[PDB]
Amino acid sequence: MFDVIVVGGGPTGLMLAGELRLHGVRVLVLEKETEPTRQSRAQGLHVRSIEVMAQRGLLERFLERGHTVAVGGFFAGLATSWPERLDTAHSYVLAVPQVITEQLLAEHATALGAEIRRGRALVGLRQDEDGVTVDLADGEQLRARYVVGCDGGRSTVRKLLGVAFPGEPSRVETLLGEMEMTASQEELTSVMTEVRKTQQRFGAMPLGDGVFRVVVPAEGVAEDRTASPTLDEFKQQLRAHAGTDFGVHSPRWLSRFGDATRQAERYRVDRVFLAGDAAHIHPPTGGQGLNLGIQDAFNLGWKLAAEVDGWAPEGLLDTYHAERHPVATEVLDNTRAQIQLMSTEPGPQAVRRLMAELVEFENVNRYLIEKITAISVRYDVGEGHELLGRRMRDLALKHGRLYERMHEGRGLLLDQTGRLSVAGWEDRVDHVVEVSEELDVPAVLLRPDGHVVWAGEDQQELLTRMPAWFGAAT
Ligand SMILES: Cc1cc2nc3c(=O)[nH]c(=O)nc-3n(C[C@H](O)[C@H](O)[C@H](O)COP(=O)(O)OP(=O)(O)OC[C@H]3O[C@@H](n4cnc5c(N)ncnc54)[C@H](O)[C@@H]3O)c2cc1C
Ligand SMILES: [Cl-]
Ligand SMILES: [Cl-]
Ligand SMILES: [Cl-]
Ligand SMILES: [Cl-]
Repeated sequence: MFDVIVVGGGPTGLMLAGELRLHGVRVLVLEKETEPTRQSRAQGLHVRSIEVMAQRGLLERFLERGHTVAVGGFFAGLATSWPERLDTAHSYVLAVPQVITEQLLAEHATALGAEIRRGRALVGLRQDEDGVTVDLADGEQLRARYVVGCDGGRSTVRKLLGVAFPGEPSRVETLLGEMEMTASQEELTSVMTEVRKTQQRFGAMPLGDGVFRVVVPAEGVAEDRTASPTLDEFKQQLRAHAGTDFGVHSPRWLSRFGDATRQAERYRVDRVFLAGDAAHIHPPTGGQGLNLGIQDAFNLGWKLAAEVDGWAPEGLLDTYHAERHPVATEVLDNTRAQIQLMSTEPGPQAVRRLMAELVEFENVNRYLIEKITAISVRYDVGEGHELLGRRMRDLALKHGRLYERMHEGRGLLLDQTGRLSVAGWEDRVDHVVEVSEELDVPAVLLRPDGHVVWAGEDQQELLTRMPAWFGAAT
């Protein structure tokens, strides 16, 4: 038997898979696809995920196989400027194909001692009070204390629990594909930049592979939800929205995605959880899809490992739903807003012209970039300091950076005084004493995910909030 079984080998499960191994947890990653899809779906990590990959040391290998981007135009394609006061030390956008992201997270989680069987497909599941049982299409039953569903929008775990997927259906179809075109490099760059003024969900991305990532709107609503668009369909759209089919020489793949904004009603059913697209689907606008799943897994693994190790507080697991569900709503909302700001109708365009006036304000631009990147995500932890709930940025200390002490996923107590000490939580929380000109407060208590639950200077006050998130002393 296992401690935790995850269902899904995407970036969400493999992040959860490694976040458990840090604490020694028997994890099994069940993945249906035998060969990982080369269909580059996403295109990179935003600021918070980059922060996340640094708190665990995986950032060096992400920058080797991607490149940084510091340009504006993420909110509804309102081309702007990258802000200059982002409250972070990783003020850029990383451009890594999801295939490489899946690869590095798997190679890391594998190297952390995590079974990942591919070709296994969960067909049924049921749970008692002592664990959860899992039936596969081949016939193997599996036992685990906790099962988490990280298996995409059409999640099988979600449907086997009765968790509803309420929201708005897909009403704006859009076509996408990686293909060559019979046109001069200048020919694309002069037409795209020209027509974009009216249609804002249209453009071309060369990724070096000689071929181009081209997205073009679609007419109507596809009923099949599984019918690949013919090249002729793809060509007619380019002509109807840009005037020239560009002559596609050949497609490597053609996809058709919608704008459905659904979100699971419950993130937890006793011993079964949901994370990633399995708990929330939404339009790709803003690049928050993959970043949302990584940070859901980054919210749960240390809580799930806190329970299997038998030191988690009472309602720790219940907060996974109570902290990550409001994030998906707000993200599902602005995607609804960004899609609206791209509508061709006279109304939406008028509101687009209005936002175009507002993003000229430095604080307004900073406010939206802080929202797409989710660096201003704040949990309700408890009354107190202005820092409670928010994540701590990479503070430059006397010796080294802050995100260098957080690799082993342990709770951190950054002290500037030397008169603090945890007694009875050494087994879970570390004690880092270092100076930082960036932290006006004397001390900060960080959860394994960087979110502050206490910031101050009194120890008797610290002795209150230590057990509420780290358990009773030894
Ligand atoms: C056109 C398009 C463009 C996108 N662009 C971006 C972007 O620019 N930036 C961004 O951040 N996000 C983007 N996304 C979203 C991104 O693809 C997802 O958010 C990302 O995959 C989330 O991680 P995941 O592991 O939960 O998803 P998934 O890849 O769907 O993980 C599901 C895995 O579990 C497997 N599985 C399914 N059922 C079972 C079962 N019963 N048993 C075992 N295994 C099962 C699946 O086969 C799959 O391998 C885009 C999506 C689309 C469709
Ligand atoms: Cl490693
Ligand atoms: Cl469902
Ligand atoms: Cl006008
Ligand atoms: Cl202005």
